[PDB]
Amino acid sequence: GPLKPEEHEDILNKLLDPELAQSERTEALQQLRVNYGSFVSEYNDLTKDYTRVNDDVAAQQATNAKLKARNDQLFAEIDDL
Amino acid sequence: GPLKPEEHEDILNKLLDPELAQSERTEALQQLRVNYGSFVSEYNDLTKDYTRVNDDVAAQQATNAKLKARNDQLFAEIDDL
Repeated sequence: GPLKPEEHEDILNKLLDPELAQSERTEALQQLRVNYGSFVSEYNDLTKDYTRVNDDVAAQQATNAKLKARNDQLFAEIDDL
Repeated sequence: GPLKPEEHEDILNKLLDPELAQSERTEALQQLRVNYGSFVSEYNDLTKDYTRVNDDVAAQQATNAKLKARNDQLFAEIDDL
């Protein structure tokens, strides 16, 4: 996945020096470019699963509300019979 | 919040030019460094709440089974009477 913070800092270090070869400047920039995209995507992956799980919670809260209702209904239908 | 992809790209565009003023180069590398930390932190914020919610899922399943069991024992003593 995405670069570790020390790997990213390393690239930023190479880029500090103007004396750096052009094939290596563009190569380091491309690593940053591609890495940024990777990071956005990984954040999307987690967002997607977070969305799924918050929907499970909500749907289960409603399902448990329905069962709590039927349990109070059957608790009242016990004094009668 | 972390830089948008187009703002990040823009910084990479500036840094491609070897003639760029050293004052602006270090300012640009700074923005990248700081932004990288901000992004790790945003991802951490989301990981934290995701963890919390996955524990809410488990606790919702447990409450469900705790209601479905009491729903069984009440339905069963509707046969006794």
